[PDB]
Amino acid sequence: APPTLWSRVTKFGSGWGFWVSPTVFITTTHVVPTGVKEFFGEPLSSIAIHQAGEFTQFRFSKKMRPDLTGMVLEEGCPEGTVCSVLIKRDSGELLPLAVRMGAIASMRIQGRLVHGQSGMLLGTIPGDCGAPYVHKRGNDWVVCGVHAAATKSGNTVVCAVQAGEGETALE
Amino acid sequence: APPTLWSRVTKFGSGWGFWVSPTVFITTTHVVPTGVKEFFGEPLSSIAIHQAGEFTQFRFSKKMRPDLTGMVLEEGCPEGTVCSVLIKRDSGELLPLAVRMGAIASMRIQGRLVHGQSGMLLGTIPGDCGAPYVHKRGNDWVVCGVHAAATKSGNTVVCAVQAGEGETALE
Ligand SMILES: [Cl-]
Ligand SMILES: [Cl-]
Ligand SMILES: [Mg+2]
Ligand SMILES: [Mg+2]
Repeated sequence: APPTLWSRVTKFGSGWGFWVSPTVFITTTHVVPTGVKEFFGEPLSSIAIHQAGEFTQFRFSKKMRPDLTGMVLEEGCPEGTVCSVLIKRDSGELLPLAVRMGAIASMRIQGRLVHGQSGMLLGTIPGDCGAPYVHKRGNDWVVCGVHAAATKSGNTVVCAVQAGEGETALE
Repeated sequence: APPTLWSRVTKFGSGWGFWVSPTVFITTTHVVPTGVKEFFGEPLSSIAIHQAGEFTQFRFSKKMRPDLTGMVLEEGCPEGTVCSVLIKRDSGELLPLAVRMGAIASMRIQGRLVHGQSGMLLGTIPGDCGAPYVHKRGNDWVVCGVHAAATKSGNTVVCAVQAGEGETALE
C-alpha cells in the first residue's frame, strides 16, 4: 500500500475513518462520535450521513480532501480474496495485516447484528475499528470494508460492508 | 473418505443425518420431521433430542448402529481447515465437495439465526442439508458440522455446529 493510500486512513472518534474520495468518508458506526455538532469543521446539516448497521458513509457538500483522487469502494470482495487491513496506531505506527477474506453475511457480534465479511489473518485491537480493508486490482487499490470486530483468540476478523443484496452473500 | 465413513450418512426427513456413533445421530434441525412419533423405530420418549439452532443431535437409548465405532465430533474446525462435505444424492450418487472453512459465528440466514461455520467450495442443493462436514486428522476422520445453507451464487456454504462458547468464534 502506497503512502497516498495510507494518508486516507484518518483518526476519527474512538477509531478511524477512510477517505474514499475528496467528499466521501467511510468508517465503522460504533466509533462515530455522537453529541457533536460537526465533523472536520462541517455542520451535520451539510453532511449526508448514511449508516447501515456497522457501516457508515459520510458525503460532505464540500471537498474535504481535494488532494485525493476518488477510488473504488465495493461491497466486500470475492471469497478467498487476500486483503490488507490498513491499521494505524495512535503512536503513528503502521500495521498492515494480511487477511484472506471469507463469507459475507449478517452476524450477531457482541449483541449487535453486523453486516460484513469475516476473514483469516495471515493482532488487532479495539482502537483499530474503522481501518479499511483494501486489495489490489491491477495497478489500483480497492477498499471493500472497515474493521468492525475480531475474535478474542485465533485469527478471525470482520469488516463491515456497505448495504447491498447479492447472490454471493448469505442472505 | 472411506466406505464405512459414507455409510454413516443417512437419509432423514427432507435431508440427511450422520451417525457419530452407535447411539449418536446429528443432522440439521430444519430437515427433522415433526409430527412423527418415532425415529428409526424408536419412540421419541426413548430418545434424548438436543437441538441448538440449526444443529440437532439425537442420543438413542439403544444401539442403532452397533457396527460403527464412535468417532470424534467437534464444534467446527480452525479457520482455513479444508473439509469435505459428504453429500449423498437420492439417486445414490456420492458428491464429496472440498471446502476451505472460514469463521464460526451466528448468522442471520433466510430469517433464521444459524450458529455455524461458513466455507468456500474448492454445487450443493436444498436436499443436501444435513450432510456432514468432515476432515482428516492423522489417520482418523473428524466430523465438525452438518450442511445448513449455501449462497444462491458464488461458492459459499455453511455448516451448523454444536453449541459451545469459545474464544476463536465470533460471539
Ligand atoms: Cl499518512
Ligand atoms: Cl453408504
Ligand atoms: Mg474467514
Ligand atoms: Mg469462507
